[PDB]
Amino acid sequence: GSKPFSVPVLTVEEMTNSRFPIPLEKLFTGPSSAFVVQPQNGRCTTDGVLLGTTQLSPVNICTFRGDVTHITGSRNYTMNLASQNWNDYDPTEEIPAPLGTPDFVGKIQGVLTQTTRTDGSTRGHKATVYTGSADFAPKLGRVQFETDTDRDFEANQNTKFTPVGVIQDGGTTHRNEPQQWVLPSYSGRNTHNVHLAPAVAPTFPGEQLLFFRSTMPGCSGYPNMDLDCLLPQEWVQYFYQEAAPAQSDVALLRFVNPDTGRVLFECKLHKSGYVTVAHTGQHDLVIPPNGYFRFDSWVNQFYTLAPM
Amino acid sequence: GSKPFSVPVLTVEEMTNSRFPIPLEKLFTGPSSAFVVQPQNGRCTTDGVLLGTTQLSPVNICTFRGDVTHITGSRNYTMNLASQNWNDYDPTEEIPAPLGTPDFVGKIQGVLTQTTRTDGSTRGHKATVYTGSADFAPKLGRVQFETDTDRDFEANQNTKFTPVGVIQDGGTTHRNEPQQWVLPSYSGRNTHNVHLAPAVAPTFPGEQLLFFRSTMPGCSGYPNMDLDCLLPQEWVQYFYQEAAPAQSDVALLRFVNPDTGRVLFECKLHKSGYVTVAHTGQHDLVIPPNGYFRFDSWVNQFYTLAPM
Ligand SMILES: C[C@@H]1O[C@@H](O[C@H]2[C@H](O[C@H]3[C@H](O)[C@@H](O)[C@@H](O)O[C@@H]3CO)O[C@H](CO)[C@H](O)[C@@H]2O)[C@@H](O)[C@H](O)[C@@H]1O
Ligand SMILES: C[C@@H]1O[C@@H](O[C@H]2[C@H](O[C@H]3[C@H](O)[C@@H](O)[C@@H](O)O[C@@H]3CO)O[C@H](CO)[C@H](O)[C@@H]2O)[C@@H](O)[C@H](O)[C@@H]1O
Repeated sequence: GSKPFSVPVLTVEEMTNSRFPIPLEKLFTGPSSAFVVQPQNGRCTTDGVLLGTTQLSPVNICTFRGDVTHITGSRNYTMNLASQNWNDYDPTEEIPAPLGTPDFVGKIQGVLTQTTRTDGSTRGHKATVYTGSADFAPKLGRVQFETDTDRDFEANQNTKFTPVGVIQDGGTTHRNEPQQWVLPSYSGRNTHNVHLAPAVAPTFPGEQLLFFRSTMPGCSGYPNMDLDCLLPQEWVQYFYQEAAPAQSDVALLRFVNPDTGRVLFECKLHKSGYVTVAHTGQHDLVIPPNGYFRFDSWVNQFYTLAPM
Repeated sequence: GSKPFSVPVLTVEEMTNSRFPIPLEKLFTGPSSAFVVQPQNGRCTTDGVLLGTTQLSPVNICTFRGDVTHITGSRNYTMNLASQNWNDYDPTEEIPAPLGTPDFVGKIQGVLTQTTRTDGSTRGHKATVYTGSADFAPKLGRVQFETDTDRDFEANQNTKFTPVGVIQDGGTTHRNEPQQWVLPSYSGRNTHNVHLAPAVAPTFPGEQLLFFRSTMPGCSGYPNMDLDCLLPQEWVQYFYQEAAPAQSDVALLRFVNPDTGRVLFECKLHKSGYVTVAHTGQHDLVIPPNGYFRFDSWVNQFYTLAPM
């Protein structure tokens, strides 16, 4: 009679994407046989074990901290990464990359901020990191930023990157980037990623993944702003805190409409931390804004869900 | 025998400021008789009732969404606010301002992003909101942004402000701004704020508030980057979810050091949602990074704490 598992009573709009620091907006299901679904943020087992590059607070996702070195003759800077608490970076943890590192290939725009310790002077500049760059190597402790300055960043001073959104440019077709299911090479071009959370896929006939979807802000061009995570950040936080043991491989959840008292759909929360539904095709779910998920029963992986 | 109250097992560095979307860094106590401590974000009772402008996800704090109108002849734009889910803004809720509105006077810099619905084209520009401006009126649905453009924002299209940090300029003395304990006038200059969470203060002799402190990124000048919240965002989230009834006015917490098994200090978590310690003077707490808070007992308001 183990500690009862549960999911939080939070509506979709009350929750947060686990792959970029923005609120959730909607639920989406579609086929995924054409890509490999292996995000590294928003990965957590139902009994509370964090996976991949997943950490607990949503505001740290896609942030970087460290020291910057100017690439003379350009407006580009190399960041030598620190830990999130500004201590030295320890690359020996058995993780793919620092926790919270971006887990998709794209051009992420935001702001580099810096403080000079001696006098508390500060400065902030637009900056973009291309996580598909050959020199994107956060696991090695190095990432490059393109900025709007060649002079107003000091070396050897604490510097932070705050993400804002994504861009599309450099001749790509509209909405051809970011590529949210393409993992970076965390140690640089032509290196192999390590310690990854596994890829996920529906295995039961008639099932698709259920995605928790947000729209990333766009900062220039015609980017693909869709961003799907496998678990809301709040579910990561909740499972980590509760650490309730899984009694089977699959937790059956019902999505409840409090305005009618009726179930809108049911789904499988797999103990390794992803959700499936019985549907074939691309579908934007139409949900009551006060709807929420409710854990009802531990079932087997071969339970047949009610179609939705 | 009511549902047991508890606080989450999270270290300070695992948690998030509830007044700006940045991680917590440290604990600080100091005297507060010289100012009025009345923040509106990070306000929640121990039995889960949100107060002030407090909402649940840390990434929405100090964000704005809506439509923008260019002030011809300037680089300034008026934002007509929407709800966070992009629905019409409803000013009739009995709250001081939209949930997540900044609750301090200062110059907050970040980025305005916009998407044109017809073709998915996007744009992003540096922007600053002065929450002490006479025309800062989020409760009325209007705030002004200074930007780096007079042409590249369209009217009548969804626009978001993502906060990054704070600036100091315009002739202020170093670290004289932001003023984290000065509430904005949420309906504009010379209007009275409504529906506020109350001011808080130590009342017991020898006690001070305990603050959960972060350093806001600085983007220009010599800003005062200290930002103290009364509750970590995760405690707001946890109390909201657990809604455990308070059995007295004060929850006695012990801060435990897992590396020694010993208590470092104890404190009072008042049921209305703030913490006090027995200390006189300004003190940066030196804590084990894996330390955490643990609820031990409901006590009375006149319990004498062990000095720290
Ligand atoms: C889509 C626009 O993005 C920003 O301008 C960028 C600019 O976009 C141009 C497109 O490349 C092009 O197809 C054409 O139709 O006009 C667009 C500008 O109106 O592309 C350049 C690089 O070529 C830069 O990346 C610009 O930032 C934005 O500022 C515009 O308002 C549009 O949203
Ligand atoms: C402190 C600097 O902030 C940014 O530059 C700002 C500039 O700061 C100047 C101070 O005002 C002044 O006391 C003097 O000592 O030099 C500073 C520049 O080195 O002030 C202007 C307005 O007067 C703008 O706000 C600038 O952004 C930053 O870019 C600098 O690197 C310094 O951190």
